[PDB]
Amino acid sequence: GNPFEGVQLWANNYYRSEVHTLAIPQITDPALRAAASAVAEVPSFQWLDRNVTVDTLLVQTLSEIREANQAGANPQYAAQIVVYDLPDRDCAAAASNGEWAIANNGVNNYKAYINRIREILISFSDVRTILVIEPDSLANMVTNMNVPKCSGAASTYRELTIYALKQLDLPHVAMYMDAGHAGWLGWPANIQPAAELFAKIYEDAGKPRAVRGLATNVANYNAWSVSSPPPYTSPNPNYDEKHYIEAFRPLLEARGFPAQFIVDQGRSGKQPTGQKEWGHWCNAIGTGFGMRPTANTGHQYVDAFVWVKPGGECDGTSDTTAARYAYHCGLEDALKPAPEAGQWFNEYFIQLLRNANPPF
Ligand SMILES: OC[C@H]1CNC[C@@H](O)[C@@H]1O[C@@H]1O[C@H](CO)[C@@H](O)[C@H](O)[C@H]1O
Ligand SMILES: OC[C@H]1CNC[C@@H](O)[C@@H]1O[C@@H]1O[C@H](CO)[C@@H](O)[C@H](O)[C@H]1O
Ligand SMILES: *[C@@H]1O[C@H](CO)[C@@H](O)[C@H](O)[C@H]1NC(C)=O
Ligand SMILES: [Ca+2]
Ligand SMILES: [Ca+2]
Repeated sequence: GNPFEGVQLWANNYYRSEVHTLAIPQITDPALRAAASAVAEVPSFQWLDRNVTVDTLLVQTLSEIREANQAGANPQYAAQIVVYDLPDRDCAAAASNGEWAIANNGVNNYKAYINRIREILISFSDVRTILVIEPDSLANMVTNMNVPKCSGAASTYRELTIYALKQLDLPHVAMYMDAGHAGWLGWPANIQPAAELFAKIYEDAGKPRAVRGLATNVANYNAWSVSSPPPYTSPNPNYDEKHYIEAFRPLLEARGFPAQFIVDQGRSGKQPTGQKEWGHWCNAIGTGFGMRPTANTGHQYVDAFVWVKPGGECDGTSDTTAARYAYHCGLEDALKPAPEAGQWFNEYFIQLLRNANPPF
């Protein structure tokens, strides 16, 4: 039942175009240019981070996959898409604040966005589609109820999550709900409360067939499995994603949710990282491209290692005067100067390339 089995993963043209139009013209070294071109072919998730992406980038990518598959691709290609446009998005940090606000028609806007995505996916029932649903949202509901914007958004996040899970429960779709990372929900105190929250949402959505499990480490830098805990992980015993998942799955399973996992490794190649504290998430120094996307995980509970966050796309601006400035992005272990979240950050791309493991 692994939705990553029996397909290959399509590398999308948005990221390929970033690398060829924004990155490569800035690289002169012949070997580095060639390595950059190779990264552009690694199949990372495409993000529906703005409403305008639905009718443009989603439809174009599904059209291109259809065309490649009709031309005889073997194995057939599958799409990898992130749904990331909740109103009052990114409730615990300014950096990825979205286009919609709950107080300004955000619920209606989001339900329409989900409905349009559904319409598109139904029309592309010939393209196997793997979705990650709303990075950070439910993890914020576990740990950030002390933050007024998160507390105020919780009931809306819950309603809209259940809406998405039901609406996008289509026969050719597999969904993974975002579930934080080892250094967030994997702390032993947070992990049972997290299991309870995720299992109840699953139950309240009616246990949709298409919900395959959870995504972890999205846009973070954790190791899958290292023998020695990186110093910044102390004193969390769940110091890597393998520890987190092996602790988390039994808890979820006892509560009726036999979740399979995908694990982001797109910025996990260099361990330990240059994070001075584990909570430093923004444009972290000392990181590299990590293990390539694969279903060959060597672990029963892990469907795939994936590249969810596309390395080179910024985590947040370092401009202290900007509306979306988060103090995390101005720290000494954040690469600077950095552009707005989601925009291309070429010096970061080069860092990831230099530190890539396996190398390009
Ligand atoms: O309060 C949120 C913290 C808790 N500690 C872990 C830290 O990662 C988390 O911050 C979020 O980190 C994710 C990436 O893992 C970011 O995408 C969020 O923007 C940030 O709030
Ligand atoms: O992980 C979700 C957000 C919030 N914090 C980490 C950061 O990297 C991420 O930003 C989003 O990244 C995606 C993929 O690059 C972009 O589409 C978004 O514009 C951006 O906000
Ligand atoms: C979102 O995009 C759709 C087309 O996909 C459009 O009809 C709708 O008006 C847009 N939503 C908002 C709130 O602008
Ligand atoms: Ca397997
Ligand atoms: Ca290696």
